[PDB]
Amino acid sequence: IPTVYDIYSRLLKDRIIMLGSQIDDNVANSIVSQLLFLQAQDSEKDIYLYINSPGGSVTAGFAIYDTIQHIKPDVQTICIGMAASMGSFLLAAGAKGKRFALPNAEVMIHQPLGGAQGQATEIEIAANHILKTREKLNRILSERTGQSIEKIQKDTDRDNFLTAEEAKEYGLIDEVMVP
Amino acid sequence: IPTVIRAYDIYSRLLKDRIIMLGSQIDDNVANSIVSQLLFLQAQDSEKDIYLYINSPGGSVTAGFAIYDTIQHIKPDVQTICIGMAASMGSFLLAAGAKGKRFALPNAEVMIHQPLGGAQGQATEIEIAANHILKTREKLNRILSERTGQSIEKIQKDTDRDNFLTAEEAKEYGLIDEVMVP
Amino acid sequence: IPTVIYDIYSRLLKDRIIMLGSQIDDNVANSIVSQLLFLQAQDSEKDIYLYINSPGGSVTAGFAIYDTIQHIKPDVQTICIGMAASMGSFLLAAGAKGKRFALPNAEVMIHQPLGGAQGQATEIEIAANHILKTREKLNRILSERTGQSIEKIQKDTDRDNFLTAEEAKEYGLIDEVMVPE
Amino acid sequence: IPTVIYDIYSRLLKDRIIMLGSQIDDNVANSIVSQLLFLQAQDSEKDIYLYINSPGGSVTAGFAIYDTIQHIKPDVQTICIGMAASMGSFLLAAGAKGKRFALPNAEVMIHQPLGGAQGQATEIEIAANHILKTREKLNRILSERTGQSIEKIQKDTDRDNFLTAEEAKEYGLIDEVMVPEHHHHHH
Amino acid sequence: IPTVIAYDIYSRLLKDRIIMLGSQIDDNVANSIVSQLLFLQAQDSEKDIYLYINSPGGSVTAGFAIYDTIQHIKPDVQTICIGMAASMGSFLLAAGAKGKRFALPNAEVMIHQPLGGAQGQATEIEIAANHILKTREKLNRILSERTGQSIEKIQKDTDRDNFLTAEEAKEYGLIDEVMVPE
Amino acid sequence: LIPTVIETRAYDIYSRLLKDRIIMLGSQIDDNVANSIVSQLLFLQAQDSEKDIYLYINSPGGSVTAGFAIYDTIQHIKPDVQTICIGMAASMGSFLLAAGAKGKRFALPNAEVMIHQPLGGAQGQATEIEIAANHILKTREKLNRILSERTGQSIEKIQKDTDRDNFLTAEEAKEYGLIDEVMVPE
Amino acid sequence: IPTVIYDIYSRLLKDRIIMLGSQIDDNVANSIVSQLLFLQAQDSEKDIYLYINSPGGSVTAGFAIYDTIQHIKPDVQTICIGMAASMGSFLLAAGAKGKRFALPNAEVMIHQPLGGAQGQATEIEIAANHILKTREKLNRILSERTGQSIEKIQKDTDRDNFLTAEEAKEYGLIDEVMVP
Amino acid sequence: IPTVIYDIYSRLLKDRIIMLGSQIDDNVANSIVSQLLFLQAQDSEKDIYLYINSPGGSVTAGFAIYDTIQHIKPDVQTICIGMAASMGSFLLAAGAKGKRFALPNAEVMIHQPLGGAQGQATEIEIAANHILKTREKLNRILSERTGQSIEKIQKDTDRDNFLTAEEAKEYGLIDEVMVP
Amino acid sequence: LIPTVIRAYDIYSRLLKDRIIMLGSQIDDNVANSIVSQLLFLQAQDSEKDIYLYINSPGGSVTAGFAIYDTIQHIKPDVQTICIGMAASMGSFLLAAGAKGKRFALPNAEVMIHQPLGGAQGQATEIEIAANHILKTREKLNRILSERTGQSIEKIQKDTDRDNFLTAEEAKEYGLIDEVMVP
Ligand SMILES: O=C1[C@H](Cc2cnc[nH]2)N2C(=O)CCN(C(=O)NCc3ccccc3)[C@H]2CN1Cc1cccc2ccccc12
Ligand SMILES: O=C1[C@H](Cc2cnc[nH]2)N2C(=O)CCN(C(=O)NCc3ccccc3)[C@H]2CN1Cc1cccc2ccccc12
Ligand SMILES: O=C1[C@H](Cc2cnc[nH]2)N2C(=O)CCN(C(=O)NCc3ccccc3)[C@H]2CN1Cc1cccc2ccccc12
Ligand SMILES: O=C1[C@H](Cc2cnc[nH]2)N2C(=O)CCN(C(=O)NCc3ccccc3)[C@H]2CN1Cc1cccc2ccccc12
Ligand SMILES: O=C1[C@H](Cc2cnc[nH]2)N2C(=O)CCN(C(=O)NCc3ccccc3)[C@H]2CN1Cc1cccc2ccccc12
Ligand SMILES: O=C1[C@H](Cc2cnc[nH]2)N2C(=O)CCN(C(=O)NCc3ccccc3)[C@H]2CN1Cc1cccc2ccccc12
Ligand SMILES: O=C1[C@H](Cc2cnc[nH]2)N2C(=O)CCN(C(=O)NCc3ccccc3)[C@H]2CN1Cc1cccc2ccccc12
Ligand SMILES: O=C1[C@H](Cc2cnc[nH]2)N2C(=O)CCN(C(=O)NCc3ccccc3)[C@H]2CN1Cc1cccc2ccccc12
Ligand SMILES: O=C1[C@H](Cc2cnc[nH]2)N2C(=O)CCN(C(=O)NCc3ccccc3)[C@H]2CN1Cc1cccc2ccccc12
Ligand SMILES: O=C1[C@H](Cc2cnc[nH]2)N2C(=O)CCN(C(=O)NCc3ccccc3)[C@H]2CN1Cc1cccc2ccccc12
Ligand SMILES: [Mg+2]
Ligand SMILES: [Mg+2]
Ligand SMILES: [Mg+2]
Ligand SMILES: [Mg+2]
Ligand SMILES: [Mg+2]
Ligand SMILES: [Mg+2]
Ligand SMILES: [Mg+2]
Ligand SMILES: [Mg+2]
Ligand SMILES: [Mg+2]
Repeated sequence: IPTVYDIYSRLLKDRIIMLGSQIDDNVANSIVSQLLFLQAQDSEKDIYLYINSPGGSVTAGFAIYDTIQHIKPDVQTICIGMAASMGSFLLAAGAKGKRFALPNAEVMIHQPLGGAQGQATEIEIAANHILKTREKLNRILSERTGQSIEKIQKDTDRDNFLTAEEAKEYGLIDEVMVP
Repeated sequence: IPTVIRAYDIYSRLLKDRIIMLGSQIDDNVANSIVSQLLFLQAQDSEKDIYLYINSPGGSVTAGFAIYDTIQHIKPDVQTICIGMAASMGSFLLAAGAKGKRFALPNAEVMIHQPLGGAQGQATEIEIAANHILKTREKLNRILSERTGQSIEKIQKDTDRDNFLTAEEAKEYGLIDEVMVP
Repeated sequence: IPTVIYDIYSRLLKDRIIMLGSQIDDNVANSIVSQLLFLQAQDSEKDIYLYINSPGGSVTAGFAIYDTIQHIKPDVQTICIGMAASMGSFLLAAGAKGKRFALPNAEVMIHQPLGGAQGQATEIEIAANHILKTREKLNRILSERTGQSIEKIQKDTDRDNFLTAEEAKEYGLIDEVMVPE
Repeated sequence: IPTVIYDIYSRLLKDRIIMLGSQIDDNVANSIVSQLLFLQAQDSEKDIYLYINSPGGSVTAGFAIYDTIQHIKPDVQTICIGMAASMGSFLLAAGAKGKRFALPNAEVMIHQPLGGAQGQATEIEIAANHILKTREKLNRILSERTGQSIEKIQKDTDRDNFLTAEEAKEYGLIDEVMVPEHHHHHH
Repeated sequence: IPTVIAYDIYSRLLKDRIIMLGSQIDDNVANSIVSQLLFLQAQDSEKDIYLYINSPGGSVTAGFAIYDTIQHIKPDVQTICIGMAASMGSFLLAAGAKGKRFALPNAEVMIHQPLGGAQGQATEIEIAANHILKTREKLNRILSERTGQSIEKIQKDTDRDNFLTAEEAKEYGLIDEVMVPE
Repeated sequence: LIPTVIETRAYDIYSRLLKDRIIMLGSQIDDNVANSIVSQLLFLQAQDSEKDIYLYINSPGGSVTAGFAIYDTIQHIKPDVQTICIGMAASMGSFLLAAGAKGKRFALPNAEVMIHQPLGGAQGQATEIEIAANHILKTREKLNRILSERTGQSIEKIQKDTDRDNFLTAEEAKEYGLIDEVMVPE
Repeated sequence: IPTVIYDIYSRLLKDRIIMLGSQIDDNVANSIVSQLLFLQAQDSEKDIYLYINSPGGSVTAGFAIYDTIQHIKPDVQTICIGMAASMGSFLLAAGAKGKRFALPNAEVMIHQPLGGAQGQATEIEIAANHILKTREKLNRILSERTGQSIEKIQKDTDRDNFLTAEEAKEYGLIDEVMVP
Repeated sequence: IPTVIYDIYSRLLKDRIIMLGSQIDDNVANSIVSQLLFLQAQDSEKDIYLYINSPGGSVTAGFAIYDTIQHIKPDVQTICIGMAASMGSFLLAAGAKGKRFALPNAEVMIHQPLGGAQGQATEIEIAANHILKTREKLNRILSERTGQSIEKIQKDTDRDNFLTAEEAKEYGLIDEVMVP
Repeated sequence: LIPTVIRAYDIYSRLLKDRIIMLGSQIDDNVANSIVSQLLFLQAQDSEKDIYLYINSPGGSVTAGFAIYDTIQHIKPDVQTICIGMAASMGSFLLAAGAKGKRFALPNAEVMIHQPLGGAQGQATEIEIAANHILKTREKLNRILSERTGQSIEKIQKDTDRDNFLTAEEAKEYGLIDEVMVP
């Protein structure tokens, strides 16, 4: 982590947040904290969320998602390298018209992953829970992309890799960012 | 394992007298052995009673149903006798014995509960696994109802959590017919 | 991790925001208790804001936080973001009356305490009596805090019970779903 | 394994009964192939009985059994007891026409083949092509054996598909569900 | 394991109606001993059986499998403690035919309350606690019947590890006689 | 994990509390923890020999000797040491709770206090086992005598009540004499 | 890491030098992307120097760096020192035209992408198709950057292909061997 | 184990020779107890010969063997070959009076019992009392078998006490050193 | 997590400013090196003022302990020793090494003395050398302990054959300390 401020701290000064890892609670807590801080500094100026992430925890993803929608500033999203799973969800959650990917960036969508062990009743509860979570994700993706819930369901049944151009056509981003 | 003398290990000697020992966790190996023994004993004599000793914590449901189905299939009555413990699929098999010939010894423990399992992967895979174990439970409960004379509704309630029964309670419940007195 | 002009968490603490963003253990509880006591000393009148994104954890560590909240003079707002499960949802419900919040897609889960015991029968008995008393304590406070009967709380926490933000509001675990500003 | 004055499995083999009661690997396949060939040599006309309680296993091992069954003259009856999954359900369906059975509470599961591949892109490609060809081969034979279309088999095996004995019969994986008087010779 | 002519040494002792419980009690051991007891009854319903006990104890349900089989069969089962009988081992020592429970002079007898475990939800812990407490009550009641001591005294005396000499075990009522040299 | 505070100097939160004479015993008691707490007690006495010190206890207990390092330092120094149980005080933790200045031992309402007999181990020769047994028995006699003095309960009662794990509510800890007061909200 | 009064790496960044001296993963990509952004913001006209001593690593992480290089205004010079293998050599070739360098004894290796897949046939199919497409993408860009045909790139990357600095130049992966 | 036309050990048992050639655990004790009772049943008058090459082991398992020796009618000769340590040397001393032997270079070691305890103070107390009572029992019987005082045995077993065969004879652990 | 006092010191450094050294761990070479360095520094600051060595230690390395012992004896200032919690083995040896009249324990502190521990593997000759070494070391420890306590070497040898736990009061009567420090 080079110094100038460490490099990430320096970027944050210019309202740039870097989501560059698996999404877990720690990452979500930091990005939530950064979003709230930037709102407090200036409630009008755009924020820039860089996304290079293979995804991760859905609830941690939703911590970031809800904070983005809560605050006043537009949050631009820029996919660089890869946005997969909850990462592609957050990519699609950026301000309308301000969701971007660079030309060689990859976007992947798939259904949520999980686990359950124990009694039949416990398995049932866990199964109902991840199914409801999927419905929730699909509903929001539908609203964000313009695709039907039915299409999202079908298209996320297995790993679905998209180019930046394909992500744009899908409605996950608004624009491929040109040199 | 002791030998008796015609030289038999003790278990083989009991089998000569139509006694089968289910004395471990139920897995596919155990089921294959017990199924083989049942089919052998039917061939040896299609009419004479078979005696199935049960000291088991249960195990695989499918392995258990291998034994269950073979018992119901063959012509001989299969007596069941709980000694020590019959839990889960073990208690299911105890209840599967010929009507009137299901026993426990006085200090034997019988435990009933819902089936256990696991699933990891995609939501759709979790769904399939969940639906499978729920159907499995419905299947078990339906047969338990038929074998005990209890309603399915009561079986469901009574198996929600671990439910330990004395021999005498197992009799009242309809899991066995009699407590075998000295 | 990032720094401003303060690490980001310390910067939020300057504005009376405490982040409960992990499993609750004694270390987390000690930290949050300390922050709560400091904030009271700095300003006994201004509200405090407790962010909760937690799968829960130690009950006694949870009660450390709970008792400090109730002890101090300032109102402690609770805001569920991401997930509040188990002792996490308990603390969510323990916020100042009228100032318990969840964001729209936040998840709230309630269930019964988990534990373990091994040894002699008498030791198992002691352990069982303990966790049962702990559950009664938890359920009574939840009853008081939500307006639900103890009997309903008992039934509703028998197994894992997942609630949406709106359901958590209807239940009385929170007062309001926080809508976009 | 108890003894009868023969270990129990050997005693059953005497009556032309083969027990497939485990995961299918090369050892299991070598054993069953040898038993089939032996039984044919003893008597080329009498039926053989293949018991199946198996979660499946190796596809190549399974095809060793499959091909030996179809090679020998005797009919090989199949009976599912407990569970027949994956390659196990394939072998269940490979029994002599009219002589494939399941007991009432037996479980039958069908799904697509599982595998792995690591290394260079071209190596991954080769592995992918190989398992995809293997699936086509399995599906074609299942189609012939069940009377279901390849298209239906493909759709039905995309994920784990659990069938009851009765469902397996209507699917054509088996021919019949084996269903179960007073006397005074009980003792 | 040496051979005699062809018997392994233990099988030779079984020929003379001697069963060796010389290990921790688990389901496998219980199944073996049960099988031996039933075989010996079938061989001769009237001649005494000798159960050698050198055991630190083990599974209570496994122990009860042995216990109930002893009480069920017609022949008297003598018990002889050699080395150590602890826990379920001492329970089975006490379960021998009245007047035919023995220990050799330097044999050790230890009684204590049952051990176990529980994890999971409070309700699950409660179920496990009620179960082991009921098991202890069952053990204590039978020990009371077998020793002539009150249930309350058994409870106190098994609260922690309680080591007895052979003579002390006789005075307690766990055995009838200390077997002195020939 | 540990946030910083800045006033008109920069402090980690724990250092800031120490500035106001608050010491945190918030972990298992071992030699390192005891060393830190002893050092803090000495320092605070030196800073002011008359002003109260506040010892927060959220601890499952731990080393008896390490506990006695803290105990003896509390008794040695001139300032009253208030004890405040928050979360849990168990074993040596509850011993130190009971060790606070008379009238200034507290617990918050849902704090858990647990008392039991000391734990230990010994392996090797019979005579080595004997030495270890005599040691832990003497140690228990020492603990119980002090507990008796601190609570007003008889040694006989303490012996009985610590035979196995004994979970007390804050209110029960007060009636037992382990604390003086259940701390009500400010 | 020595200090200058800056740690050494921070000191080099002050003079618009970025050090890629490890395996390429997401964390490394994130750092280099950030440095590239920062240096653009400091001065959009002055050249940036990217040192490459890397065995390669994540293709997606490498494309984060690749795309950021092509996005920003400043020319990014690339200098291979020690080794540039796999995605490392890809990024070496991605430097500003006329400003891709290697020192005389630096090693350059090109090969096809590596990966893995396990599970159902259809999952293996998806993984296979993905890495094959990734290889097409890599090869197409290499073709554009080197001036070699896609067909030649495919052949030459079928197995590990070690090049000297001089060989890398005549291949078109670099423009010049930096001579003492 | 070679075969004779019997495994070698079974052949020796035919001539009333029992091999205690390992650590003493419950399995070993059960086997030896069984052999002793069998040999008594075969002939209640003829001597038995117990070979001892053992580092000792479980005290209770040792007492299983000990009590069986004293119980049966036949004299049980003991012959230490190689090493008899701890419970091994206790059993050596337990042979029929006048018929306890060691070969010249055999090693005899006596020491106090080993054990362990963990948990609550009162549990440690119970375990301590137990092992102390066991040592009193061992020492009382050793005293009876050797003619040495309980006080002397206590002192001599405080730590590992290695004896030659000749020293074992003067100690009273054996009667005779068996000469070629 | 060591707290800071503010001129910003961690708590241990703050105590060192008042000439208090804290030995609160197993004695190894690192611990000895630090304590030796502290003793030297304090002597350099002021060669006349007392130093205070707090001891809560289960002991450890004999040679490390002797690095501390020798440095205490070498420097001009009196080094007081105060046993808090536990002083075992080499820890109790260092407690006894304090300036005469200035060795203390708090009332519930525990002092344990025993013989040194060690190990040896290899050839008979190597075992012999190791044995002779540890036996010499014990003679050295016992002789110094005799000088420090006023007890005979013969008594020290007997009393250290096995773990010997002393109360603070007993440690005083034994001569390991001068005084039990009363509140
Ligand atoms: O789309 C934009 C635009 C594009 C722009 C215009 N002029 C320079 N860059 N933008 C702004 O309009 C203001 C903030 N900003 C700065 O660079 N600000 C300067 C700066 C200062 C200190 C450190 C870093 C950057 C950028 C951030 N992003 C999003 C962005 C985020 C993360 C990584 C990226 C990689 C490649 C392209 C975009 C990226
Ligand atoms: O409910 C509130 C309200 C909401 C508000 C009103 N005006 C701005 N925000 N609130 C206050 O009323 C004062 C303190 N504060 C600041 O933002 N203060 C400004 C600030 C300064 C410096 C750093 C960060 C924030 C917030 C904290 N929270 C709780 C809270 C915690 C953590 C993460 C959250 C994410 C989303 C919503 C809420 C969050
Ligand atoms: O379906 C059949 C038929 C019909 C039949 C007769 N009794 C039950 N089912 N069959 C024959 O017609 C000849 C061979 N045979 C014998 O039982 N032969 C007698 C015998 C002798 C010695 C040992 C075992 C069995 C059986 C074998 N099988 C297949 C089979 C295999 C394995 C386990 C099974 C469990 C349950 C039902 C069938 C099973
Ligand atoms: O009982 C008390 C009393 C109670 C009081 C009276 N007015 C405010 N609080 N007390 C003092 O009388 C002086 C020191 N102090 C401060 O708060 N001082 C102010 C301060 C300044 C800077 C940081 C923290 C605290 C408190 C500490 N404690 C003990 C204590 C310790 C740890 C955590 C606790 C959590 C809940 C209750 C008590 C706690
Ligand atoms: O190709 C042949 C030929 C031709 C043949 C095929 N079916 C019957 N005959 N052959 C002989 O001409 C003599 C030996 N033999 C017997 O079966 N002999 C009878 C016999 C007796 C006893 C035990 C086993 C087999 C066979 C062995 N093989 C090779 C072979 C090996 C292993 C498994 C096989 C499975 C399927 C086909 C071939 C197999
Ligand atoms: O309930 C019965 C009845 C009734 C009976 C007669 N004597 C004891 N019980 N029964 C028969 O009617 C014929 C077969 N049989 C023999 O003992 N047969 C004799 C024999 C011969 C050779 C070896 C063993 C047993 C018994 C088996 N069982 C079931 C049984 C199984 C396993 C362990 C048990 C332990 C305790 C009680 C029952 C047990
Ligand atoms: O015996 C003494 C005496 C006793 C005294 C006098 N006034 C207060 N205490 N003493 C001095 O005479 C000068 C140095 N000093 C300070 O405390 N100085 C003040 C101070 C300043 C800064 C930080 C801490 C303490 C103390 C150190 N020790 C030794 C000592 C060491 C370690 C831990 C101990 C725990 C309990 C008792 C003693 C301890
Ligand atoms: O002291 C004796 C004497 C000595 C004797 C006299 N003639 C031969 N040997 N003795 C008997 O008086 C009868 C039994 N016996 C046989 O050798 N019997 C013959 C035999 C037959 C088959 C296998 C082994 C031995 C021996 C056993 N022992 C004890 C003994 C035990 C174990 C190992 C020993 C090693 C060395 C010396 C003694 C040993
Ligand atoms: O108490 C008895 C009684 C009385 C008796 C006779 N001699 C010694 N004790 N008993 C019989 O009345 C018939 C069966 N039997 C034989 O020895 N039978 C002879 C025999 C033949 C073949 C092999 C072994 C033993 C003995 C078994 N036991 C129990 C017993 C079990 C195990 C190990 C023991 C060790 C020491 C004492 C007793 C032991
Ligand atoms: O032999 C010497 C001599 C003699 C001396 C020792 N004590 C007083 N005088 N010496 C000097 O003549 C100049 C440097 N110095 C200081 O102490 N200087 C003062 C000082 C200032 C600040 C910090 C530490 C020491 C010492 C260092 N050494 C070597 C030495 C090294 C390391 C640890 C030792 C431990 C014990 C003895 C010697 C040690
Ligand atoms: Mg916004
Ligand atoms: Mg039947
Ligand atoms: Mg409040
Ligand atoms: Mg055929
Ligand atoms: Mg009987
Ligand atoms: Mg005080
Ligand atoms: Mg550029
Ligand atoms: Mg004798
Ligand atoms: Mg000095």
